[PDB]
Amino acid sequence: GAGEMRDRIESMFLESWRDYSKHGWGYDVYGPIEHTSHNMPRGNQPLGWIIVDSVDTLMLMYNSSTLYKSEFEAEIQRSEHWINDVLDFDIDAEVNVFETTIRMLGGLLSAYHLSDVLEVGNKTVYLNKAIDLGDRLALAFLSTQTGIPYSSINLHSGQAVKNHADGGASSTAEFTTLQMEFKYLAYLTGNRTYWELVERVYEPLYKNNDLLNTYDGLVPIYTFPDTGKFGASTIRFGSRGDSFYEYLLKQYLLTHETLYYDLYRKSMEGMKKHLLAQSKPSSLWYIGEREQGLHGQLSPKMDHLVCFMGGLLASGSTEGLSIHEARRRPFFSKSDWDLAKGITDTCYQMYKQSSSGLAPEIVVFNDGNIKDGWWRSSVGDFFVKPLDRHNLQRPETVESIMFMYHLSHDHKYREWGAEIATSFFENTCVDCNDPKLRRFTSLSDCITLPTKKSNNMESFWLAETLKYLYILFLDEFDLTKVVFNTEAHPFPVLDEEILKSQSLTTGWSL
Ligand SMILES: [Ca+2]
Repeated sequence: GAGEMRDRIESMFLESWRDYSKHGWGYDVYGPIEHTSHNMPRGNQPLGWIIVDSVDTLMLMYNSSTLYKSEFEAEIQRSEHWINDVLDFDIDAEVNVFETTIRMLGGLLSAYHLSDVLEVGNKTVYLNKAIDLGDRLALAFLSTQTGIPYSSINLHSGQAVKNHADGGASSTAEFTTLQMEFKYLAYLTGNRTYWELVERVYEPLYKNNDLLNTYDGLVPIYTFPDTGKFGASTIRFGSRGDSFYEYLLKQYLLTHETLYYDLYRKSMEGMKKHLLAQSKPSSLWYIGEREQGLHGQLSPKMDHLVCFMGGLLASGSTEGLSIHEARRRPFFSKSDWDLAKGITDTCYQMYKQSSSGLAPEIVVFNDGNIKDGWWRSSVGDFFVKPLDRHNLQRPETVESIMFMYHLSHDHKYREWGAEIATSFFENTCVDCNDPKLRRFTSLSDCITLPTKKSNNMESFWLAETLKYLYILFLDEFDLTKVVFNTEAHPFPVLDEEILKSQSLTTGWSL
């Protein structure tokens, strides 16, 4: 039953949360096995990495819990007071602009939103925190002439610093996955600067590289900030590439700016033409990589991160509408929808065909040219390299499953989600037979049985994985009124007329 699954997911969240609160409260990094923790900044000041990333999940569960509503409420209060009284972003330390924007700025914005629409807590606490952090992060856009930011920035001084490696090139997805956050902040503050700075990165990216014509909208993962030109690098929908595509569509869903939908469409058709393929022997659809330009060979290697594509494609085709209604709209893309189901199925198979029921960090699909020390899936559709056997509690597959269920209403997706939730429960638990001490942790190896545990709980286990599994089992969730940032922090769809009155419009074109 949905309500029961709800109780179980809330239970898992609380088991992880109670343990974290008891042993690593206020710390950025936490290891459940040994109950150890530390902060990321050299000076040891906290960034709120886990707390801020988890607040909105607490609010969502508080809103529908029937067994622990009171506990969730108290924890929201605990988190809010800490964010208001302890957390301080005036830190003399360099932080990754992308991660801090999607997790911290995004989490504060979604906490504000949910605090607002759910009337729980004090939304002002989160908004004020978001404005201050947003200002510290925004200084990154002043470093280059192109407007493309360097990878890191000092939260106290505002000094920017290039990527230590890759010849100093920035990761393409890292500066193209900041738009939802800064645009929503612009909307809440009426401050156009946030919007202008974040939209600026696209023109040099598209124009200086002849992106549409030469690359069919597919981006190499590295781009030099000073020139805006791509560096010799792999073209993949995995890490450093993935969210560039995500935010093209999501900006359109959030602000109604059609230019981004058009760009998204171009990239999607390019993806279908150069990266799409099917595995043997189940003919599972998968997106491959091109390490040597579009004219090079196609690699069947696929990061689990690519699995977010199921939900993205479904979202872009339906615009949040249940297919019943979407199928009759002019904007509905039959191709995107069929592929969304296909990719979600493939990603589910990465769990179903896994010895532990959990998909590893990276897999290599069987393209008929898999000819050593690799592990073969149950059906043989993919292999797992010895070095990619870990599982970091990633959400991308349950993410897509959630979208597919709410848009299609096909109960099969809830069955898939339940199986995966069960696999996480049984294969990542520590002190599995004691509800009072049970916790969940990452795996150094999810292929060997019993699985081998790693002493680390990712903030996204709480911010994303458990959140999406939870939403999957909510009977009511209108995907036309919300747009999730890349760390699963929900922002409301913005009113076009209000954006216009605030002079928040597309400041460039192509
Ligand atoms: Ca994401």
